[PDB]
Amino acid sequence: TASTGFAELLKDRREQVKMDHAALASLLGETPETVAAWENGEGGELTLTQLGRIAHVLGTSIGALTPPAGNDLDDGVIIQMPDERPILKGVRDNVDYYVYNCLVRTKRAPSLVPLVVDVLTDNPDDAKFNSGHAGNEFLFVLEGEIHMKWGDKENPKEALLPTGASMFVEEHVPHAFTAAKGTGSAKLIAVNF
Amino acid sequence: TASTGFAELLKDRREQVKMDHAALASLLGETPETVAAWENGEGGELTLTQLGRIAHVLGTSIGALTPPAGNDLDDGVIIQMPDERPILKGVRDNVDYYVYNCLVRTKRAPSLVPLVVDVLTDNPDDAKFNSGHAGNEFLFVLEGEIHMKWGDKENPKEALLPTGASMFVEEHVPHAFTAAKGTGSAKLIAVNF
Amino acid sequence: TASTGFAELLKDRREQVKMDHAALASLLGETPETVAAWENGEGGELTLTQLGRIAHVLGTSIGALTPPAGNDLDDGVIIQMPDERDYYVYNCLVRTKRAPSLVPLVVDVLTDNPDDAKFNSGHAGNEFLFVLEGEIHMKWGDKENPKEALLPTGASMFVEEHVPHAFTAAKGSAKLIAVNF
Amino acid sequence: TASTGFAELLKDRREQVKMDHAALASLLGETPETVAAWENGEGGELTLTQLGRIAHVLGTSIGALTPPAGNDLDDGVIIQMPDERDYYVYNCLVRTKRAPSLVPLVVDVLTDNPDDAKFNSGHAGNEFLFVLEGEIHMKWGDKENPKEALLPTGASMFVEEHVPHAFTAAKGSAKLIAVNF
Ligand SMILES: C[C@H](O)CP(=O)(O)O
Ligand SMILES: C[C@H](O)CP(=O)(O)O
Ligand SMILES: C[C@H](O)CP(=O)(O)O
Ligand SMILES: C[C@H](O)CP(=O)(O)O
Ligand SMILES: [Co+2]
Ligand SMILES: [Co+2]
Ligand SMILES: [Co+2]
Ligand SMILES: [Co+2]
Repeated sequence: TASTGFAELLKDRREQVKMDHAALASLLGETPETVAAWENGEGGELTLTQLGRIAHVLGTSIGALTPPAGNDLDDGVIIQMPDERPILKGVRDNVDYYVYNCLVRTKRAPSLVPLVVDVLTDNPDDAKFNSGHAGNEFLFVLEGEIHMKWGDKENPKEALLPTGASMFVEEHVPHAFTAAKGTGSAKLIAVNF
Repeated sequence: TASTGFAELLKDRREQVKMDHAALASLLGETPETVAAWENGEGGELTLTQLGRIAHVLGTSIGALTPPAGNDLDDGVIIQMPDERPILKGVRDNVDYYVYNCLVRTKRAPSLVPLVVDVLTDNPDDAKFNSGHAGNEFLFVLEGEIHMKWGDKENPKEALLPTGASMFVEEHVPHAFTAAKGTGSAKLIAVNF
Repeated sequence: TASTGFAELLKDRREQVKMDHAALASLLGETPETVAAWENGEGGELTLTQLGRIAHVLGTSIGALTPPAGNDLDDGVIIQMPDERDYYVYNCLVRTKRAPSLVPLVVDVLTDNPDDAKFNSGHAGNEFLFVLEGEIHMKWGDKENPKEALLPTGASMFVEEHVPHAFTAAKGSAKLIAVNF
Repeated sequence: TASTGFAELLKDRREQVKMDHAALASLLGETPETVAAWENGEGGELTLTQLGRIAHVLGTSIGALTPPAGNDLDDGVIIQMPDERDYYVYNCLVRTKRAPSLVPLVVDVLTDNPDDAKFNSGHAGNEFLFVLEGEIHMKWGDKENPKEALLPTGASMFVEEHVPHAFTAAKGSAKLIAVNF
């Protein structure tokens, strides 16, 4: 359907710029038949580079010519059981820092990246910061006690947060977490959106 | 600042429609001085109804004339301790159904409404549905085992979800929750966004 | 109505943040009956300041509690006859609440001395232009060191949002159609 | 470049979903080195189908992994001279990648028999119009039972997105400026 989506979106864009197969084909160094094939779903082999030229000549982006992420929901819902959970190691400028246990996601809300994060180190003094990431993030301390740092890593804002505490971090705001000094480990829920 | 915001936004809108104090004032049955006062932050007493007429004559909405929600963050962050948590009773077409324990919120992301929801009843047979609400919702089973129902309440999709399970519910999708038959009670995290 | 839209949006928002009439009332120096009344369309007299207070305690903006501009279209269309509409003379063309940012005009440039051009501070929204008659001397960017261009009849241009600009006829009047969107 | 924008967006997305090169490679029948190469700008040869597969396993769309149209503006502006541009004759006016939806035209309506009007199926985007010359007979809505209007020179109109329409000169040619945005 990437090719099918491109077929329909290609036709539409060309129509809105008032071009006919021949008009577009010449600007691209192709034959009007080749263009017809694309609008016929035969554009599956076009390369990223060709898509760029096509987008350029059409005065728009590749995104505008490709379909949305799609629907992976069962009647508007999708669930994830506990064992289906994927795991990824979080080595911050290398030392084991977090453990990312991924929760359910969906192509209907791409920016939603929920996670159960195991905070490994318990020494605030060696907290490893972020640069800040695109997107807001809601957090909840699931277990243990967390020691959070944010803002300027050279002189950051801080907070001791026990179980049940919730937080909100605005996009691009640098942040770092560790368990409270000496408590060994902690766990929080992180929902990026 | 609602009045200050309106002052600046009023000036801007009037400018974009090419009107001068007198032009606008006449269309409104006011004096150009009165308009000047509004653009001077003296519009604090205007009623909702007057704001509507003003918006109408300006060919736009009241929202376009009022400032954004505002910033309540401390360097891009806001936290909420466990005891600061507000509680609200959830009586579904009246019988105690849920208990809403509100988590942190922010005017920088108004649609974010996180919550620890106590699912009170444990009899799926008398699950009380929603009509579906505006907005997506991410869920996580915090404790116990949940019995979820969604879609057509007359013949719904269902799922037994143990601790750790996570779910996603698309906007307007009707849904209902109860603890698993006989398990007494359950608890989940609900993040509306 | 501003009062009916506010009534439904206020109710959606309250419910959205799990607040009952009582809870909300406690935050605004009002009784739950008053709150319920607003949700019944009786909030029409609320002041801007009060609305600001209401949006605040609900953690949102006034705009989120007020209805959109509205619909002034006839089955999707709205028309304006030519009769129903010192640097410039703005002859305002058709407008609509279904697209507030659309502000089309036929502008008369009465001046023709480029060095006497007066820049605007730049404005929100993009702007398409078309030289309808005469020649135009366009200036944009920084007024102290601006880019310039001579535009003849038939010429079309686009100036991006917030980019300051100025117009005059070419040295020694001009008419153009400008469309903000 | 499409390959450089894809390189950074692909990397942001992978990191955003907590995936390392190895994890992503395992999902696309590629080695982690190949993945790292794409993030080094070497994905230029990837096919549309492959891109579709990449967006899929990353739970998003191709558009989210590809750069925006780009910037063809001169300090915020772009100009078009009058020379650089059977129902209609479209004389395309200035366009720009900073606002793809903007498609201004000077349209020549060569026909003048309203009952021979041919509706379009409606198109995305709003459209402002201005009768530049002659008289126009406008039709819109359902082609089987459409609304109609006689528009004289100077008249301006707005047709909302997806509303089907048709134009011809008044019974017994016309020229107008149309702006899609
Ligand atoms: C909790 C943290 O926000 C996890 P990160 O976004 O830094 O990977
Ligand atoms: C968990 C449920 O989603 C709580 P509701 O949105 O129905 O109030
Ligand atoms: C007049 C101002 O100086 C510029 P405009 O409002 O035409 O964009
Ligand atoms: C020509 C088509 O029939 C209508 P347009 O593309 O001018 O909107
Ligand atoms: Co983070
Ligand atoms: Co819900
Ligand atoms: Co302007
Ligand atoms: Co059209």
